[PDB]
Amino acid sequence: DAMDITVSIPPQQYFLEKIGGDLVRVSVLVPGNNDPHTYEPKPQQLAALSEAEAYVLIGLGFEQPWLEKLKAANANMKLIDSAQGITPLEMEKMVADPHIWLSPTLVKRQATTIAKELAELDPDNRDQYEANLAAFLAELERLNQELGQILQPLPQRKFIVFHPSWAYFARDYNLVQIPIEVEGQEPSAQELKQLIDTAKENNLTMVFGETQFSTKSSEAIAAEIGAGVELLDPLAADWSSNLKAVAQKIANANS
Ligand SMILES: [Zn+2]
Repeated sequence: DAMDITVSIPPQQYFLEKIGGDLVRVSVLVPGNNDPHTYEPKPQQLAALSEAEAYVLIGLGFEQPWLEKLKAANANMKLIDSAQGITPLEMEKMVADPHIWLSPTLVKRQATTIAKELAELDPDNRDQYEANLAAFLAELERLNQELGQILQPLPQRKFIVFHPSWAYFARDYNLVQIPIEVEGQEPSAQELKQLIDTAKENNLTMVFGETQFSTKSSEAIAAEIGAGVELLDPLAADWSSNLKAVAQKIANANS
């Protein structure tokens, strides 16, 4: 009975569960502990794709590397581009920043696009997808207000992270994300120092790393500038509670 849908990353399963509930059965391509930017789908996964009725793309080029392989594995599945209508930020002007799933504001748009496409695929349950969408959009506004309350009073708006997956989140809440990685690469020995000074000159209290990437340089920086080390997980499946934990971590660090 349920529609088989595959999504790219764990957070999307959260969005799909909220929008589809029991009407969909979700599979996920990228493991929560892998760097999605260098992930290559496994043969057993491409085979399983033949069962899929639809595939939900983050879009903005996020899936560019696997796109041809997904289409060849299943030519009948609908590709849902969840980034439709969204104006992206650029990562050094080469391309769009694809981390739109960490902005509650932009997720409202992704959710609307997804529900609209699912209702086209499964017209008989259109009313349920619409009601489920409405429930999820209201939850998103409430989450947005909650995150804004946690972050608006910070005098320190800057935070250092290893991998820059938080540019949209940061724009939403007026934070400044200072990344350690450069062009998907570990910092130079010089850059590391420069980054260390930057961090010293701003009195930063904590350095964040991400589970999917080595925290080696975040740890070295923290040891050198007198800070602690915390993990932020941009791929957490428990999306809403993870975002609140992220905001609290940032608030605790600038406090
Ligand atoms: Zn990323």
